[PDB]
Amino acid sequence: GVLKLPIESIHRDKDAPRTYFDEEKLKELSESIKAQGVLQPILVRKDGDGYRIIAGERRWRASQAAGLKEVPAIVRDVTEVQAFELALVENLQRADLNPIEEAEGYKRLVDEFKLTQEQVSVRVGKERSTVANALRLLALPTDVKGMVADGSLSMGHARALLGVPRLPELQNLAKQVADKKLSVRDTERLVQQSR
Amino acid sequence: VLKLPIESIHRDKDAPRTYFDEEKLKELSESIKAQGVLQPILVRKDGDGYRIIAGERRWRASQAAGLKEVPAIVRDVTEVQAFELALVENLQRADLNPIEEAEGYKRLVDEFKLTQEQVSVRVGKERSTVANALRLLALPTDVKGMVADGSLSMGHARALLGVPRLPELQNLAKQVADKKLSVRDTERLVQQSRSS
Ligand SMILES: Nc1ccn([C@@H]2O[C@H](COP(=O)(O)OP(=O)(O)OP(=O)(O)S)[C@@H](O)[C@H]2O)c(=O)n1
Ligand SMILES: Nc1ccn([C@@H]2O[C@H](COP(=O)(O)OP(=O)(O)OP(=O)(O)S)[C@@H](O)[C@H]2O)c(=O)n1
Ligand SMILES: [Mg+2]
Ligand SMILES: [Mg+2]
Repeated sequence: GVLKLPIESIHRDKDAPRTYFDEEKLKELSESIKAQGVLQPILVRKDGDGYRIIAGERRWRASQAAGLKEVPAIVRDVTEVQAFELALVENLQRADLNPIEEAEGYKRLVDEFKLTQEQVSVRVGKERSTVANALRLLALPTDVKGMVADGSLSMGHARALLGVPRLPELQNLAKQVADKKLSVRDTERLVQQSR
Repeated sequence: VLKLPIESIHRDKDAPRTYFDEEKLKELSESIKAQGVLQPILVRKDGDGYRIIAGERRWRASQAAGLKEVPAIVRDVTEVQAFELALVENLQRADLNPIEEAEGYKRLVDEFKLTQEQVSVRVGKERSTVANALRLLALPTDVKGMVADGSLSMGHARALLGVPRLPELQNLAKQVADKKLSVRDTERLVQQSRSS
């Protein structure tokens, strides 16, 4: 079952599959926990006199940084090998929102739920500039946004194409760009050449 | 540990995700066949059942895996609160890099004495994904760091694995990055190195 465990009763798996912990992203996670709490319980197993993390070390670290004293958890009675299988599955079996889906999510918070970009930043735990730049993508033509969504155009390519004044030109330059895997720098030059 | 009947759960028609990759859903389903659902889905009471807040892929993949029930957490929230939760669940995550992933498969094989096929079944990943990831670990240390930080794609790395001698491979890898060579250009340049 999902119970609240004292944060100090939980310790990390020194053999966790993640070895790099990005500081900035851990801070984004902690800000989201200040706003929303921990949405998904961490997985632990009894270990020593407390619990060893199976999956959820970032949540545990970020909860500490947010000043929480307890964390939602599920206690699993599993072997070492199955605990490691679970650690891998938890991280590997996921699909992120694409950039347009993310942007449209912020847009709904702004339009339907009447939040400012700053308020969105606080509720979701993202830098306001991340929210602002995501929303700017939605001004792209439908076909261009589709290319950002399926990854054929990076957010950097899309940002450069936002400079084109004419929507037909934008569409024309985007076709040339993504077709040739043309570089962001070369895309910026093309936009200049167009205007 | 709350399990809800899978038929009592329905999707949020306004969910943030519109695109559902079928290959990735199949992998998710294979992982559920082996491990169950690790992460309870978040739901809210709706009609006579429940509306998903976060967990539509888990719910669809559980159906495909033949489960009759899914672990769930019932949240009593407003619509704006439910939508914020849906966004945060997806946006506040950090993936393992490709070398961290490959080293995980390696530990299952070397330390826990699994076969590659067993790794595939237990983690829900295609046979070839596991094999290709493990092959990355033969790369030199500096080239492995390029894969880890995204400078070299796994497709580039795979072609570079054809280079027989390590000094040539490291030289070629820098050219790939310096010159932003496609995978297919990288293959060309590897093939020539093989001719000598
Ligand atoms: N307020 C929040 C924001 C995010 N999350 C969930 O937190 C997990 C993060 O996923 P990850 O970045 O992989 O970190 P994690 O903890 O699993 O460490 P670890 O063992 O891999 S090193 C994902 O499920 C997110 O929906 C949450 O519950 N509450
Ligand atoms: N056997 C497994 C394999 C994966 N997972 C977790 O399943 C979530 C998938 O994450 P996502 O790909 O975003 O799919 P999801 O369901 O949330 O739909 P949704 O509302 O975004 S559209 C992540 O936490 C994974 O650790 C699990 O619990 N059991
Ligand atoms: Mg994780
Ligand atoms: Mg999700």
